[PDB]
Amino acid sequence: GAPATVTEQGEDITSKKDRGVLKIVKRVGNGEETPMIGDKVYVHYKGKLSNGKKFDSSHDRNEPFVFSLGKGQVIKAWDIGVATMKKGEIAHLLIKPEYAYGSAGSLPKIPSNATLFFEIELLDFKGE
Ligand SMILES: COc1cc2cc(c1OC)OCC[C@@H](C)n1cc(nn1)CCCOC(=O)[C@@H]1CCCCN1C(=O)[C@H]2C1CCCCC1
Repeated sequence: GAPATVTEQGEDITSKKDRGVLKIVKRVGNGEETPMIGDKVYVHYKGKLSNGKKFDSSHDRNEPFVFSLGKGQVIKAWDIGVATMKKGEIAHLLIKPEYAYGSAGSLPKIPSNATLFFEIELLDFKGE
């Protein structure tokens, strides 16, 4: 399903073109602006290890997930991927460990060398 679809069909949005972050737009957003470093960004997300174990979602907290883009508050892949999204867009990202939690991982939630999958909906973003 979704992770394999991104493997097969996703755009490589990395500067190095190492397939570290692959993206499919699932629902098109509105407007010309995309988030820039420093912006406060508001999202809903569903995430999981690509091996389907551990499913984490903002809905569990009954509240949007808010972060500042580029401020080291989220994994590199989010900084890269959310900067490509329009307001209202829903996208799927598939992420190699070098753009997430690497060889160390982040136990107990994230093992070493983990590939991650997210669905992200961009709700809003505001300038610092
Ligand atoms: C490695 O630790 C975790 C990883 C992830 C979630 C974690 C977490 O423990 C802190 O808590 C979820 C609760 C929520 C309100 N929240 C989100 C963050 N901190 N608290 C942000 C923490 C860092 O997360 C990220 O950079 C990414 C993108 C933003 C959304 C959360 N992310 C995760 O890596 C998830 C992880 C997704 C894959 C399945 C397991 C959880």
